Amino acid sequence: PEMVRGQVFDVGPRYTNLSYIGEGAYGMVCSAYDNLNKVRVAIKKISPFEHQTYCQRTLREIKILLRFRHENIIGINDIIRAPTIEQMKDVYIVQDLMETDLYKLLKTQHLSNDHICYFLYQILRGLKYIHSANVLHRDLKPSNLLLNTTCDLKICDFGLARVADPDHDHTGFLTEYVATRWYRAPEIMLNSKGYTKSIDIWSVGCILAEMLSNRPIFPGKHYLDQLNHILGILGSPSQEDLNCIINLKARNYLLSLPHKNKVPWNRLFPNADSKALDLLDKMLTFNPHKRIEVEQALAHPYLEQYYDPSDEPIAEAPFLPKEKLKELIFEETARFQP
Ligand SMILES: NNc1nc2c(N)ncnc2n1[C@@H]1O[C@H](CO)[C@@H](O)[C@H]1O
Repeated sequence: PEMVRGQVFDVGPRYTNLSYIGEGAYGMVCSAYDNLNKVRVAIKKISPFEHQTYCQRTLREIKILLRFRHENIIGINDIIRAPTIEQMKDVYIVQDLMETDLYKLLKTQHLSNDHICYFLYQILRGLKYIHSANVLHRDLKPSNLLLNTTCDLKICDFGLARVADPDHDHTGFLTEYVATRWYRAPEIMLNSKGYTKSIDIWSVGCILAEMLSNRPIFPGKHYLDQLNHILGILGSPSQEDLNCIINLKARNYLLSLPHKNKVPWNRLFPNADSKALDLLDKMLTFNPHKRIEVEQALAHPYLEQYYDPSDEPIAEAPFLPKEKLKELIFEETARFQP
């Protein structure tokens, strides 16, 4: 078997000429030559079977991506694993080879307003499909957005995704949460489990702000610090918005803070398109009930050059210990045998 960086990466004989790309949430990622389709591909090696939560994320990623079919969501082209459960220790997911991700791109490249507009259009177009399937991505951030050489954008990594459940979204103040801190909506720290679609719109708002300046807008250093970054820009929530927070611990925390004025978007982003900042304001709305939804965002004037609801498709239908989960992962990957 071909090896890379001292560890096994046996994808052959179909995939050859391996090249290491990097280390991701699951393990090692390489590019390789697909001898059948005569193209290079990306392959990620996943080794989850020791742990409930690892097997959880792997099953979510595989199940969702195999059911979704959308130009702005990465597909699964192939899955490589041993022929038997007994012999299966690793799973390799084969996907289209992209040129970069938005995290790497924003480290070194200034985006033109035309690129910002096109990227945001594609994020929202993909998210319209995700949300139409009743699925929440719950971890949108630049490193989960891949781009090819012609700047086609694909949403990746559904390992933290969930089916939306707005009737069970309420929780207490400072409830623990898993998704990435800088892209977390304020209500996560206050009273929300992140089971409603507005959680994803907040993340997209954060991504838009980061495309405008090449810096995260809310770079909190720890859990409650994240909220104090958000409030330092949005300012103090209104009485109406506080009245929507019935939980006393969360409400009284906000009431305990000195008054903070809103920082105007055009002061933070003096080079930005004014229509972009209008949409940014609507995505980064404190009250999740007032926050713009994905289909309204697509119809915003900023996106007028691209908006076409007939070309923004929706999903055909809405969407346990490790031993049962290994069995599920084995079952979910059977179609690629062999
Ligand atoms: N799962 N990640 C990933 N998928 C890729 C793909 N389909 N095409 C190109 N690069 C891909 N990466 C890169 O691998 C590294 C570790 O995550 C990072 O640098 C990513 O950008």
